[PDB]
Amino acid sequence: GYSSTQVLVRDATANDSRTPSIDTLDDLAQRSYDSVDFFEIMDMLDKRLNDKGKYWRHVAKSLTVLDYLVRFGSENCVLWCRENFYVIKTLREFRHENESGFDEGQIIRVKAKELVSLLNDEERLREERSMN
Ligand SMILES: [Cl-]
Repeated sequence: GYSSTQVLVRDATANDSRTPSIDTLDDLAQRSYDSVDFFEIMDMLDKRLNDKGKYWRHVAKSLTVLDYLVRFGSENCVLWCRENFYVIKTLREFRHENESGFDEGQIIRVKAKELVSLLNDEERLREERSMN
C-alpha cells in the first residue's frame, strides 16, 4: 500500500535510534524533483512534523529531512516551507521531557531555529542551494 518513495520517507523518519542516512537523504532530495514524489514526501513529513511528546523522534528526524530538502531538494520544498512556515516556527517551542527528566525537545528547538533562520534569509538560502 506504499509507493517506493513513501517507504523511504517512513524509514527515514521512523521512531528509532537511527539518524537519517546520507544515502536516504540524497535519495529523498533527488526524488523531490519528481512532482508526484514531492507531494508524497511532504504529506508524510507533514504528519510527522506534527507529532508530539514521546514520539518526538518522528519530529526530529522529519526536521532533519526537511532541512536537507530545503538545501538539496527541489524548489517545491522551499515553497512548501513557506506555506507551512507557522508550523516550522512552532517547533522552536517544542517541549518533551523523558523519564530521566532530560529535555528531548531541545534538539528539535535548535533544529527548528536554524531552519527558520535559513528560510528567513533569502540570499543565504539561494546561495546555498546554488552551490549545492
Ligand atoms: Cl512506486
